[PDB]
Parts: sequence; structure tokens; C-alpha cells
Amino acid sequence: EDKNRTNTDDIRSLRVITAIKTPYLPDGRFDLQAYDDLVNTQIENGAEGVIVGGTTGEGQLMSWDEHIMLIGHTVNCFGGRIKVIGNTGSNSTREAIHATEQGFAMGMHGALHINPYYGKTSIEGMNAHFQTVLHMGPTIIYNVPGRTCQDIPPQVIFKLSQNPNMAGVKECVGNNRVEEYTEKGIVVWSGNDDQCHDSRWDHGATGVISVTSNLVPGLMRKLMFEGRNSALNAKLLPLMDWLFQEPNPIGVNTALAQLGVARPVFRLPYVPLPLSKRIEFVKLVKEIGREHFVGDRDVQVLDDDDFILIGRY
Amino acid sequence: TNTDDIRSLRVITAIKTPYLPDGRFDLQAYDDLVNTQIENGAEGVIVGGTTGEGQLMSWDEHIMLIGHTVNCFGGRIKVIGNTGSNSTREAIHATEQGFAMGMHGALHINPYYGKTSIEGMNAHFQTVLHMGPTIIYNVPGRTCQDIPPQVIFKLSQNPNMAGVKECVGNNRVEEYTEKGIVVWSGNDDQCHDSRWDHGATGVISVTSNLVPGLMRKLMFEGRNSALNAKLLPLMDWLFQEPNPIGVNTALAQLGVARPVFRLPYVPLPLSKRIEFVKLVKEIGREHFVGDRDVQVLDDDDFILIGRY
Amino acid sequence: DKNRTNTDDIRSLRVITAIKTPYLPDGRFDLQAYDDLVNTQIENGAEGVIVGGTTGEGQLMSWDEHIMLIGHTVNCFGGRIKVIGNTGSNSTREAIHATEQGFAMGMHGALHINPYYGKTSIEGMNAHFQTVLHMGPTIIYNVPGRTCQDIPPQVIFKLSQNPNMAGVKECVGNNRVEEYTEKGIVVWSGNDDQCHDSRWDHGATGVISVTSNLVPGLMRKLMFEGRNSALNAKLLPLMDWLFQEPNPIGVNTALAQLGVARPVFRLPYVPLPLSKRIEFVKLVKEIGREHFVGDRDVQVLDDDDFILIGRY
Amino acid sequence: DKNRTNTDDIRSLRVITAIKTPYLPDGRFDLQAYDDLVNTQIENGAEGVIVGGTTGEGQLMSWDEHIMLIGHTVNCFGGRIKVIGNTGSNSTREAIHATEQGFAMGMHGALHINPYYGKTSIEGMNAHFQTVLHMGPTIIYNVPGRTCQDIPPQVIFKLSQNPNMAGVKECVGNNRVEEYTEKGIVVWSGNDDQCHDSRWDHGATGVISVTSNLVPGLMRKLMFEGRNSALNAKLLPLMDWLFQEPNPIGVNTALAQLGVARPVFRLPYVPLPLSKRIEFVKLVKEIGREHFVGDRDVQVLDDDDFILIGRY
Ligand SMILES: N[C@@H](CCCC[NH3+])C(=O)O
Ligand SMILES: N[C@@H](CCCC[NH3+])C(=O)O
Ligand SMILES: N[C@@H](CCCC[NH3+])C(=O)O
Ligand SMILES: N[C@@H](CCCC[NH3+])C(=O)O
Ligand code: NA
Ligand code: NA
Ligand code: NA
Ligand code: NA
Repeated sequence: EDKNRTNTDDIRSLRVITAIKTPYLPDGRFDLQAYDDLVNTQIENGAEGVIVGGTTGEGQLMSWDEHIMLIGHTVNCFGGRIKVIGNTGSNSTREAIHATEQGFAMGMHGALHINPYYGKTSIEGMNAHFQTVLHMGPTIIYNVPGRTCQDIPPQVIFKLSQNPNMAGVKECVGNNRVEEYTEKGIVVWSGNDDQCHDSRWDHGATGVISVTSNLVPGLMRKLMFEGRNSALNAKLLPLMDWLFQEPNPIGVNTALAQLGVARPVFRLPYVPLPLSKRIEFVKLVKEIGREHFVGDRDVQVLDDDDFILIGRY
Repeated sequence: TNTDDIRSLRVITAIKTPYLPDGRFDLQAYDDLVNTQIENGAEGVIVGGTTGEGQLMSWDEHIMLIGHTVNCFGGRIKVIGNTGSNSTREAIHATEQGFAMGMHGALHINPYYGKTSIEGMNAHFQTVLHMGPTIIYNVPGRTCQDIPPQVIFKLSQNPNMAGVKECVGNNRVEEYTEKGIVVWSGNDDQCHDSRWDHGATGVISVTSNLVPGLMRKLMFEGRNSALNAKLLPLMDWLFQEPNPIGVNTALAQLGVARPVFRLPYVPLPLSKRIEFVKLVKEIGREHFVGDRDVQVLDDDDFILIGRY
Repeated sequence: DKNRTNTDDIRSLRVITAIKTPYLPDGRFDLQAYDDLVNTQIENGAEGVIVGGTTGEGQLMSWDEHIMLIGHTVNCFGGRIKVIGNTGSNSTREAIHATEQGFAMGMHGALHINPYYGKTSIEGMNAHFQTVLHMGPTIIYNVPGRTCQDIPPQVIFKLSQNPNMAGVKECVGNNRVEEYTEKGIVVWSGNDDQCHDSRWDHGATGVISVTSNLVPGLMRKLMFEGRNSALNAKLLPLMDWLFQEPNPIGVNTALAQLGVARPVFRLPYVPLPLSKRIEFVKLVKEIGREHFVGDRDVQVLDDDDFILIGRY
Repeated sequence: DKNRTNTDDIRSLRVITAIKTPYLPDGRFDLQAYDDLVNTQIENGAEGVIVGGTTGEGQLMSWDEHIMLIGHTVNCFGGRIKVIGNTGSNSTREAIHATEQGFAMGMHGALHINPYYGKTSIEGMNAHFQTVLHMGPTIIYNVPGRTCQDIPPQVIFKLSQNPNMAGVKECVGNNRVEEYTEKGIVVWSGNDDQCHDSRWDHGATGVISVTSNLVPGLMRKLMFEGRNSALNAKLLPLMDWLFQEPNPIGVNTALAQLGVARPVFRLPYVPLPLSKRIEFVKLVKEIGREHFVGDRDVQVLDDDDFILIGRY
């Protein structure tokens, strides 16, 4: 219980957690060299944790053997330099139990657990689901009703918070929901890049589980550590708007290809933003400055035929 | 003529998947449920739909259950595999295996949780539309993404697009049927009006799991607002928690499925099970599946399984 | 009485083809090519098929592929041929699961090998078979050259007490065949070059055959029309060619040369070399092309026609 | 340079334990029991562990169990012992995926058997091994008693051209061991009852051991402190008892009797009978309980203490 306590507190103290993009080879297999370069770039620019195969990491498109491999690989290669949080959540309790116990057995520092999506359940069912995995180790509960189509209500979060393994909540409902939890001492990470500044400084959020940190990790570190900076927050808004004009991770996948740090390979059902938006992206990089974005290569527009779409991989 | 056989079906049951106490499929109980559907005029079955808890299956057990259903019943009923996924890879592999097992058609949802652009949604459906007769499934209450009319009209030009399982409501159903697209209502409490007022071919039904004879009557024997009003309390009871919590609880009370739930589903509470006994008596037990007297059951009768 | 006839339906089969699983260029199943192979077997008097046996590369399938191929075969051909799923495993857990799923697909029977690589005690071997023998008609497969463990007579005799034990696919030789057939146990020879003598001199019911993949008509003649030392001697050069490397290397090469399977190998199998493919053209000319499956002129094929897949 | 160092780090190991995988009463892995077994090996001078080898029942594992156990062993013990994953398979697809996943998760080496049951040609064996050898330090496993196919010297000589081929786990005997060691190829004996003479008289580097599961200190002494024919002779009755039925039946029974694993077997393995367990208690007394793993007095155990799992 003393080790469990320290383990949970080591997650609660994290302010910058990157929902890391999973890059691919031309045949659709994981590009582990590109992935390792992405994680090293996050560490060098002050990311304190990584979600492995989150929504941004396309965990939804992995086989369990790929997903478990990427968790174990990240622990083995980077576990001493960053906290590794496996997205071992599922709409199936059986899948969540097996994936979470395997992830913890291979040394991941915490688990991200969404409520069941598509196959939505009752409040009693939601509690039953979370109770099967909460005992296994430090857990972040993920409320994203725009994707799950089911709000995790405060009554569920308050009951789960009775368990010392509940590290906190990745909250997407907004700053009023954030404040309801943080005023009661529950740790909250904003899941909304365009709200995380106000969440952090005005509503008691500990930090952010970020998509945008994939592109500008240094600026997101600054936003979470160095106090209110409404000017920097305003300067990042056009980039955050561009990143979410189509569902995540279409934007981050397109951007990382343009910056030359991931191959222009998409696993279906994702397809890149079209030419006009890629031209907009080069303009956004020029306005902020290329030096703030990951990678060293000059940003490219890329041609339509540079992109590879993989269904069977 | 494969696709035209699907297009003529008016009663398609989203069949419940029953379990043994260790959480494995109860294939004996499953066969008994499908046989009862065939005897009471069900014309098709969705295997591992939302009601069938496909979302809780391994692909191993989902494709097995499709193959089992084709072997046992394929000559007596149209077998539509729910081979859809939020992952294009999973949808491709499940659909080609389902068609290889001999299923008559596929049900395909738009990607849920990992939602995509219109262009990505089109790309997803195109990987599976060429494999055989396909019903497109629109349920924005569960996917949190409406398949817009623009997409359905474009998909409907593909001769393998049988039609739409539509859950938006009767205005959406009518927008499609008036433009010659075949529509099954996905909403039991709307399907009567859908069928008789809005050009729906029929229903892909949860309630037919409980009262298959009454649902066939509702789709075939003409407009009957009195029979429809008679079923509304039962339909309201079945959807007070998300499907399939209601049907799982009801089939346990009727004795045709064991009171075994795969998590994250748990039964309706005692007060609702007491109300179910009253709903059965009001409609008449003879109209519900099974021969056993309806039991309330104790909370401690229900087995909740996470590890199966 | 209901189960008795299902097992008796298997016991009466004389020609069971261990059917080859053909592939498309990236290593996925070629179901069109497979269906054509099975139809050819039926048309030429094969009475059963083993789905994903040693010849069918069941050892290279995932269980989802293997159970799909069984269900596909039952649905498409189950009324025209007896479908025996190779649902055996060196893991009891895998054998139980695969056998249950196979019978749920409607397969007529199961083929069960003793545990290979992870060999066990006589008591362990009996425990293994007892978990699956109750599920339906079962053929017990003894192939000590592959398993490195003989299923001894004492085990076959104990298994024989269960009515679901249809018989034995025996590879030890015609002396072991006779030890069983003289006690009323049904035996299929698993050795194409012994099956004639097994059938006519040692009371074997018939063969579970590799060679029937190429010349199903001639293997049917061999098992049905009586003693024919001339026909048996005529087939021996083809049988020697098919088993010069471990099965199914020969049959995979031959079916590609005859144009009824694509020249796609799942590793760790690779084709016979050009010298053997030239010999095969000569063997076909000597027997006559009309006796071999397919209508295309037999080809040698270039080394570069053969696609070797690891990531299947 | 890092690859040369990683390979040399495997080549220097003299005592590698083929660690037993212990189970909970329902058949799932007992990770608490496993962690205690690995700790005991480290404390008594084991330098490497095979995860899910023949002894570890890799043959009865699902891949998710097998990969988890490799990743768990690296995470908990990888700084204190070399972790060699048994990521081999008779299927090249299984071997490729398991091996790349095991190396991605930080295993130090891979153990690769030639394809068993589905045996292939020499050319096929080479093609199989070439798909995995480039992925990291590799021990080639020759056990013709289980595979029913000798990996011939020409295959080992060819693989030894690759800087990732660490060496050979050889079971054919001391003549084959010497054909490799005389050329500077690293060999571990796979035969506990030969490994003493193999180490001191035939140039073997050490042993990949079953017996080290029971007496790790005595096996370390045998591999490091020079010829000791007396100690080797003192161990022979124990080694004879451990292999009277196929491994791991003996080690599974012994570890239950020493109280360091539950008396739980995955089929098709079943324990040695009562008379053999009585013989074990006598063997432990003659050698001395202090040399065997665990602190608890050795127990005979009753027949009904043992649990046999089919659906694990
Ligand atoms: N596509 C499925 C399976 C993903 C499994 C690996 N995370 C889902 O989103 O639930
Ligand atoms: N739970 C996953 C996998 C189900 C796969 C079998 N239908 C999902 O809902 O996407
Ligand atoms: N390669 C494994 C798995 C095959 C499973 C499908 N038959 C074996 O030969 O046991
Ligand atoms: N029982 C199969 C599969 C084992 C997979 C895990 N090592 C075999 O021995 O090949
Ligand atoms: Na995430
Ligand atoms: Na459905
Ligand atoms: Na066979
Ligand atoms: Na080993």
C-alpha cells in the first residue's frame, strides 16, 4: 500500500503527458525507429509522461499484440526517463482486464481507462467495469463524451476516487467539470488543448494530456509550468483549430508527415487533410517558427500521391 | 438476387447471445432462441449485433457464431453477420471470414470512438462493400457520428448496398425511402409508424427477442395503433438502461437465457424485475418466448463475469 | 443410434484426401482455388477431406483461419463429401477449443494427433485424447516420424472402447495396420506407397492420401477396384517424387506446376528445385496428363515464379 | 558494435536455466511463484533464463501469456540476469512476430528450434532461421528427439556466418558438440546428464539446464569449478528421475514436492505417480535438502493434491 501510494503520486505529479502519435512503415507495420525518435524528442522538450496507444496513438487500430508490444517497448527503452501510461482501456471488460494486468506485469507506470464506448452501459455497469481494473495499479479515468457518447457523471468519479489507485481524471467536458473535481482534491488533466491553459491556471487542473505536444512540446511545457501566458495561448489557437478541424488524429498524422518525423502512411479509416489544409499548415509553421516544431527538416506541403492508405496490414 | 433476398425481409431479430455461468456461449440456449424466432416468423437474424453483444466477443467467437448459425439455420433464415468495426483492418478480415462461413449479408457501422472524416468513412465502407450484400448501420446515439444523407445517397449507388438500419428517427427514414433506399427502423418504439407511414421495409428488432409473433404481426398484418400502444410499456421498460441490459434481464426472467452477464452489462434492479412480471401478465405470457412461469429472480441469482 | 451412424459414415470412407490449402500472392487463403480443388476431389470419387491436415498446412494457420476453412468447407461441400477437421494440437487447451468450434461448424469428424514436440507420458496421452474423444467421430493419427512419439497399441485399444473412435490413421507400417484391423479397429494407411498392400493384404479400409491431390481417379481405382500391382508400380515414381522432401513441399510444387494452385509458399516450406520440376514434367507425361487434376499444360516454372511468405 | 557486444553477452553465459512456469489452481500463471523461482536462480548463480522453453511449457502458452512472461521477466529481472525468450515456432509467421515483439520489449536473446511436426527441407530450415536471425542474439536449438529432424552441421556453419548467431543448444551428444566447438562455435549442452563431460572434455561453454530448477548451486559448481566426476555421479540418480517421463513431468512433480510451485498441471502433462514421489523424497535426503530450492520440508503429496487443467 506504501509502494502503491508512491506509484499513484508519481502519476498525479505529471503536468505534461503526450498522447504520442504511432508512426508506420510503408506496409502499415509500426515504425519503431520513428517512434523512438518521437519519444526522445518529447523527453528532451520536457514531456513527463506518454500515453501509449491512446486515441491520438490509434490504439483503436492496433491488434492487442501490437499494443502490448508498444507498451513493453516504451517501458524498456524510456521507462527510466518518462512515465509510461498504457491505454489498456476497452468497451469490453474482459479486454480491459487482460490488457491492464499484462501492461502492469511488463512495468507500465499507469493505465488510462475510458468508459465503454458504442456498447454503452448503466451507471452501475460503468462502476462494475472500472472496479475490475482499478485495483491493478495507478489509473487515469478518461471522460470524453464526444467520442463515447456517454458522460461519466460526477457520482461515478467521486465513488472511484475512494480507491487510492485512482490517480485522477482525463476530463474533456470542460472547465466547469474540471473545477467540480479539483475543488474536492481530485487530480484533473484537461483533454482539450484549446482549454488546458485556462484549466491549469483558473480551474485547478494539474496539467494536460495533449495532442498538440506532439508538434510543439516545448511551448506546451511552458504553458503548463511558467504561469498564465494568455499571449502564448492565443498564438497556439490557430494551430489547435487546424489540428481538430477533422477528428484527431487526422491533423497530427498529416502535420507529423509534413514536418518529416513520420512517414505519410495512414491506417484506415483515417485519411490525410487535403492539399489546401497542408498549405495552411506550412503558413502556421512559418507564423510560430519552425524551430518550435519537432524535427529538423524544412516543412513540406506533400503531394496527394505521397500518402499511403493501408486497410489490410 | 442475394441483395434482393435481404431487401425483402421485414422482421430481422438482433438475437441475444446467451451464456453459461463461466461466460462462454450457451450454444444449446442460442439454438433454442433462433428456432423460436424462425417458428414465430423472424425472416433474418443479426449475429453479434449491439443486442447480441458482438462488442464483447473475440473475433474467434464472433466468426464461429456466424458459421454455427449458417450451418444450423442458414436454410431457414437469412444470416446477417455484424462484421463491422471502428478498425478498417478488423472490418475487412471479419467480413471476408463471415462471407466465407456462408453468411447472406453484413451489417456495417461507421467507425465509433475513433471517429473519422467523411472521406475516411467513405474509404472504410469501400473496403467491405465489394464483398457482398451490406446493410449500413447509422446509430449516432452510440457512434456519436451521424452518417449524413450525402454519404448514404452516394453509397446507395453501389448495388451491394442492400439498405440502411436507421436510428435517427422517422423523418430520416422518410428522407431515404422517398428516394428509393430500403430502410429498416432500428427503433422498436418507432418501427410501426416507420413501416406504415414512412415507407420502412421493416425493423431490425430487440423486442422480437421477447414477443416475435407480435412483432411479425406489427410488420405484416397492416396498421394497428392499438397493438403498437399495447407494446409501448414493454418497449419503454426494455430501453430504460442501454440495450442489451433490458433484454438480458427479461430473457433471464423468462427462463430462456441463464442470468449470466458479460461485463460491463449488469441487470436491471429488483423494482424493474417486479414491473416486468406485471408487463408480462398485462400482455399475456403466451406471447413471450419460453414455457417457464416468469420469475423476478434475486439480485444474487445474477452472475457478472469479467474474465471469460 | 444417432451418433453410431455418424461414426459409421466415417468408418466406411476408403478415399480421404488430405487437401492442399492454396494461397494468393501475399499468403492469404485462395478460397476460389481451394473450392476448385475440393470440387475436383468430389468429381473423381474422394469421399472425405481432411481440412488443415499436415498436407493442408494446418500447422501454419491461425485458429481463426483454421476454423473458418472448416466452416467454409462444411457450408460449400458438406452435402457432397465428409468434412473431417484437423482440430488436434500438442496443447490440450487448443485441441478442446478447436474441436468444439469445428463440430459447432458442422464438421462430420475430427482428426487428432498425439502431442508433438511437447511429448508426454502414456497417462498424459490418454488424458489428452479423453478431453476430445467425447465431442464426436474421431480419427486418431499416429505419425511417429513427425511427432517423435509412437502411440502404442495399449493406447489405441483403450481409446477403441469409446464408440466415437472411428479408427486410426496409421503411419508405422502394414504390420501395425494388421495388429489393429485383425481386432476389428478401422485403419486408414497414412503412407501412399504402402496403402495398396495395406488395403488388399492387411485389412486397411483405405487411405488418407497426399497423392489423391494430384491423381484422385487413380487413388480411387487403387482403393476400390481390387488388387492391381501394375497400377501401384505405375504410381511409385510419382509417390517417390512427392516424398523426397517432407510433405507438403512435393504436393505444393506439383499443384503449382499443374496450374491449380498459385506458386505461393508459406514459410518454412520452399519448392523443390528446377531439377525436380523438370523430372515432374516427365512423370506427368509417363502417367498421362489426363489423370492429373486441372486442364492447363504442366509447366516447369522459373525459380522467380515462387513467392515465399513469412508475414502471412 | 552494439550487436557484437549483445551477442558476446549471451556467448559468455555458462548456466542458463530453462525455468519452470508455475500455475494458480485455475491454470493461470502464478507470477508470485515465478518471481520467487527466478530470484532463487539469480541468488544461486544462474546467469541466464529461457522464458517458456520446453521446460517452461511454452508449447502450452497462448502468445499473449508467452510475450507477457518475457516482458515481465525483462522488466523485473533484466538487470540481474540475461532473459532469453523462447520465441521459436514451427510456423515462420509465429516465429517472426513473437521474436520481433520479444526484442522490442528488451529480451537479450531468442531461442529458435527448427520446425517440429511440420518438418521442412534443409533449404526451408535456412529460410525459416534467416527471417529471425537478423533480429538479435539467437541460440539455435537442435533436439532431434523432440523435432524428429537433426539440424545438420551445414545449416549451423551457414547460420554462424551471421554475427547474431550466439551459439547452439545441442542435444545430439558430445561428438556433435565437438564438431562445433573445435571451429569456435559456442555450444550449450541441452543434456543435463552429458553437460559435465561436454563442458570439461568437449569445449561446451555451459548448459541450458532443467536440473538447475532444483539444484542451481550444484549446477553452477559443475560449470565453473573444474572437473568433479564425484559431484556429477552424485547428481545422476536425480537426473535419471527427472527424465524417466518426458520433461517437464519430472521438474513439475519435484517443484510441487519442494513446495515452490503449486501441484497444478496443464494437460497433456500429469504428475509422476506416488511410488516416484516417494523415490524423490529419498533422492533429496541422499543429496541434502539444503541444495534444493525452497525452505519447506519435501512432501510426498497425495494423488488428490494434484489439479489437472484442460481449459487453461
Ligand atoms: N478496435 C477495437 C480493438 C482495439 C484493441 C487494441 N487497443 C476497439 O477500439 O475496441
Ligand atoms: N470490443 C471491440 C472488439 C470486438 C470485436 C468482435 N466483434 C469493439 O467493440 O470494437
Ligand atoms: N503452429 C502451431 C499452431 C497451429 C494452430 C492451427 N492448427 C502448431 O502447429 O501447434
Ligand atoms: N502449441 C503451439 C503454439 C504455442 C505458442 C506459444 N509458444 C506450438 O507448440 O507450436
Ligand atoms: Na490519450
Ligand atoms: Na443489430
Ligand atoms: Na491429414
Ligand atoms: Na529450453
